[PDB]
Amino acid sequence: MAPVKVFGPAMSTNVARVTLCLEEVGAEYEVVDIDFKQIPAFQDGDLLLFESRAIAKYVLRKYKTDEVDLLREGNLKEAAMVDVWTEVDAHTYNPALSPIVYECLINPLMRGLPTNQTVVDESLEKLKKVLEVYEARLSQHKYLAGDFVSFADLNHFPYTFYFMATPHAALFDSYPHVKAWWDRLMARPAVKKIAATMVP
Amino acid sequence: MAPVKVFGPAMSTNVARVTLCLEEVGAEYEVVDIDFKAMEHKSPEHLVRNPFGQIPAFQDGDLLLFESRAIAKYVLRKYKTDEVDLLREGNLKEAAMVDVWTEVDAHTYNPALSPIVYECLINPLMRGLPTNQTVVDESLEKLKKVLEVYEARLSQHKYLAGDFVSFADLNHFPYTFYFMATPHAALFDSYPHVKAWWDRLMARPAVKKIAATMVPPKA
Amino acid sequence: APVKVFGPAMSTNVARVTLCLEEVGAEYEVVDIDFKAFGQIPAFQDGDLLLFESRAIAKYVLRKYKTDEVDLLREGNLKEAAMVDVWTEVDAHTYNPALSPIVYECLINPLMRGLPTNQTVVDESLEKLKKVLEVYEARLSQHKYLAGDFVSFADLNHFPYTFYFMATPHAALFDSYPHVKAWWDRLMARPAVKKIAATMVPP
Ligand code: NA
Ligand code: NA
Repeated sequence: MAPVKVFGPAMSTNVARVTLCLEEVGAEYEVVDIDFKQIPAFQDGDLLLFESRAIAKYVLRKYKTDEVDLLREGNLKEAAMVDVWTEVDAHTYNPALSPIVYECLINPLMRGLPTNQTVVDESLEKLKKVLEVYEARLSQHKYLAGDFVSFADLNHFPYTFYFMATPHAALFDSYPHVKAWWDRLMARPAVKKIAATMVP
Repeated sequence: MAPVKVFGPAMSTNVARVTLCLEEVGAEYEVVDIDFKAMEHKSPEHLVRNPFGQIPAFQDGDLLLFESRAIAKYVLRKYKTDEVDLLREGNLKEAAMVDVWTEVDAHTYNPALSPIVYECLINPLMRGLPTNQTVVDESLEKLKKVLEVYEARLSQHKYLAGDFVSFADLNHFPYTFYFMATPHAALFDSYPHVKAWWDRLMARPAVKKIAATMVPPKA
Repeated sequence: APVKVFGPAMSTNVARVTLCLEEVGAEYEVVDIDFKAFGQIPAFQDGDLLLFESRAIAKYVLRKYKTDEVDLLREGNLKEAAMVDVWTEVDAHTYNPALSPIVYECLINPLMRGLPTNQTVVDESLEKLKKVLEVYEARLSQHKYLAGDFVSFADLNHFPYTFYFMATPHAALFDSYPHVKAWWDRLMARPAVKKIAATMVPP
């Protein structure tokens, strides 16, 4: 009984990370669009949580099944692969890619101001070195942590999806194994539901 | 001849297919510039009458048509005479060659050439997107193979269906014209019987007339 | 002097050609041979003349054997011929691109090529096919056949690939579209269609 509730700009990457996870576990949830003064807020009965990645993990743990276990916290080695590539997103991939989408989308559209090209070109060069590594990893496996989708892959969706709305979306075609992995994600039923809540 | 009406943007390849056919049969017509696709919301009449959103729309008195190839053929049939018979439906053998090379355009040539037009022109102009060069290279390699067959065919005949211009050749003009406006025009130089055929088509008065109409707007 | 069709009889492009020959009551013989050992799949020989490409051949057949009882192209009636033409184009560029990859994924790849069914291609094609069938449902509630109140080349073109779609796990999708199923059963009750359907079951 009782769905959970996610309070936040229902197009933010922060909310998306959480909603994507809820969909993958089949949790009934409600999104209440609100902008505030940790971007997403989360209520489960009396319990109230903030912060994207912490709420995602709470969700994946709470609705974890033998069949849908996206953290693999019971298999040490699989959980280490989930964890390392979640860290790669947070400290290597996203810092190179998220400025591209903040400059090319949110700076003109939302927080109206011109697109800074020095930062975009620098982020593109760093992203290119990131994707080189991704290209090798995803030649060995279909997903980041191995041959099973996981939190690590899901963590990549929200910002990449907006990157795929910049004039640079085609950069991934220069890396056919990453492209295919991206395409593998975009076809998951749960991803396209969340993808439909986005696009400025 | 109560002038027939074509509805769509004249820059569009599907509009150009139809107006080239009208020009070649000498028919009176006018082109009403309007982009129904850009209109997300429609009347119940439109969606019942054109549920697939075929382009252009064509009006001949009380008759309403969509889909450029069907319209083009309607126009070639309606205004056909002994001196301009672009379908040859009288000659079973000639009609078969018109049909054959119309299909090659539809399923072999246009699929290889048209992505280059979108990547190199329609995208970095009317949508702002840069040119996906991975798409361009794959398409050029596909197109080179196609053009080897056309090269051979047009060394035996001046036109695709034989030794007479037909619907088959007219079908190739709209996308190829845009292709020839890109830096990739140079590719035809390696297929001298294809280039000579292209030049023969570009020299036709009806084609020069429709080519003039394929310029982007202004304001 | 019967005409000759060269290709595998189970092929969709052979079936397109032989359905037309059946409907026009022409005498012909099929010569099984896989000529790829453009490469248009059926080869067709009418004594002096030799054609390729199944749609050009089908129209040649319908043209040559044209009678008043059997006029499957309606070229003497500009308006009827335009409806034949539009719905032949919908097949070629809208209907067949949505439906044929299901036939290939569920049927051709496992059985002939020896490759399992890619469910991602199937699901994506199913989503496309559903939107197409919505429009066909609307069209076939207004008319018994795609071009109007008469069977035409346009209906004949849909037979080969749809026949194979009906052998996939997704055949039942057509029940969700009652006017289309009603149209499909009308085609399946035609005698010429019954004959060609029997030729499309290889060992
Ligand atoms: Na066609
Ligand atoms: Na097509």
